[PDB]
Amino acid sequence: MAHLLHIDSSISGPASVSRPLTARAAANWKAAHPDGTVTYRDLGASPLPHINTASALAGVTPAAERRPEQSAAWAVSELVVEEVREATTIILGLPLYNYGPPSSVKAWVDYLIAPGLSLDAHTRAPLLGRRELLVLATRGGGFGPGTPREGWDHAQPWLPHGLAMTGLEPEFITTELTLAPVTPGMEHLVPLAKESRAAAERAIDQRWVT
Amino acid sequence: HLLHIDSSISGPASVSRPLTARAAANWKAAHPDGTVTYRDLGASPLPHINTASALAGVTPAAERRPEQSAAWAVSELVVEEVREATTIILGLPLYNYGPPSSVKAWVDYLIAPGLSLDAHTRAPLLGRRELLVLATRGGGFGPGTPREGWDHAQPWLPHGLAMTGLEPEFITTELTLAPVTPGMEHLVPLAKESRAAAERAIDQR
Ligand SMILES: Cc1cc2nc3c(=O)[nH]c(=O)nc-3n(C[C@H](O)[C@H](O)[C@H](O)COP(=O)(O)O)c2cc1C
Ligand SMILES: Cc1cc2nc3c(=O)[nH]c(=O)nc-3n(C[C@H](O)[C@H](O)[C@H](O)COP(=O)(O)O)c2cc1C
Repeated sequence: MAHLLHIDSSISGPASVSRPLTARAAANWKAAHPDGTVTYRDLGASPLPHINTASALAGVTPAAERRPEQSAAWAVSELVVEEVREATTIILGLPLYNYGPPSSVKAWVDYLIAPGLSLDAHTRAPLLGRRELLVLATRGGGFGPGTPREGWDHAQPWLPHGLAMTGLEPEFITTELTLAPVTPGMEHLVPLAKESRAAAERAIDQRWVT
Repeated sequence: HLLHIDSSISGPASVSRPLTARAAANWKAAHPDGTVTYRDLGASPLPHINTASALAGVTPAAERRPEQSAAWAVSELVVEEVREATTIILGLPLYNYGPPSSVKAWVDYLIAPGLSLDAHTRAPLLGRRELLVLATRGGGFGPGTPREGWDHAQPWLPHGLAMTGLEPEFITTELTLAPVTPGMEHLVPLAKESRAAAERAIDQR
């Protein structure tokens, strides 16, 4: 049955570009899926803690012989995988911070890669396939082909490789040049920033409709 | 002075921790009477920057939220450790085709206007330092290999640090899973090749 996992990872608060875009997508989804319920996760406000030496390798250690930190980490993996298993659609906000994904999203994927939960512990067959993963990526500069920052995005090409074991295949709507309006010497690029946002908003408005 | 940074979560199984303690020893040889600051991001990671604690550098010191002041204190202490150093030794494992989340957060704290770069000119303030990065991959990411372009740790770090003026130099140990992983037993030669060629490059420095 139709179920939305709405994940935010922006740390910008009221200045966030990704939060309005994921709220827009989520309301567009709820209207296209009128019996659909929604689970919300804000990794921005409430990040999941880093996997540490004490809590790592829960997936290879049997339950009976885990340290109390590994069992805590395993409980976190059971929760984040369950949320994705229940979903037919996942909407993730993905800012580019220091030319990579938010640390919170990297740890969220660390928890999601869990043998027997997200992939078969024996066949290694993906267990979270046949699901929609819509990723609303925001970035401060321009990273398109024939820009000077081409190849500086290590979030957008990473996420499909980080998730590729689970059968989740992210589909990207990218808004760029979002630093242009707050950045001296980017005043010629403010029209492009507005156009990039409007194009993303169009793609979000036409999603799930004929 | 040397900053020795570990980010392994693999404990006694770690390939990177021995390689970094090797560098620390070879450095304490070539630079005797030098001090060492040790950082274990693996055991004791710096917490994620959150909505409450973010944007400390672009918010005036007076009108900062209490948690932004906490994050700024962490940034001051992190940048200090790199400023005090002449050589930086960092262990960079590849976990889920990226860096450890611990290292991504560590770089987030390090990118701080007025500490690692001038708040106004944005001129790098941590340049003219040695940054040696002992990268450890489980698989093989070389030209033609099926996982070519799946490393989002090594090609990322120079881009993430570029505002500070640190330029990482990589010694890459790959295929470290080959000898403990069935179906990759035909790559244990290259695994032993990689680790010794890496300990070789560590020795000649
Ligand atoms: C801590 C931080 C680091 C950033 N690093 C980069 C960067 O490396 N490259 C870039 O193009 N923009 C960078 N930006 C700009 C963001 O990518 C941009 O504001 C984007 O809209 C973030 O999404 P959000 O508005 O939902 O937080 C950074 C912003 C912050 C707050
Ligand atoms: C949680 C985890 C995830 C890993 N993900 C990858 C991966 O995406 N690609 C890969 O080639 N090896 C992967 N490996 C293998 C490690 O990169 C390899 O073990 C390396 O030695 C890590 O350094 P360390 O032993 O110091 O922790 C992973 C290992 C762990 C524990």
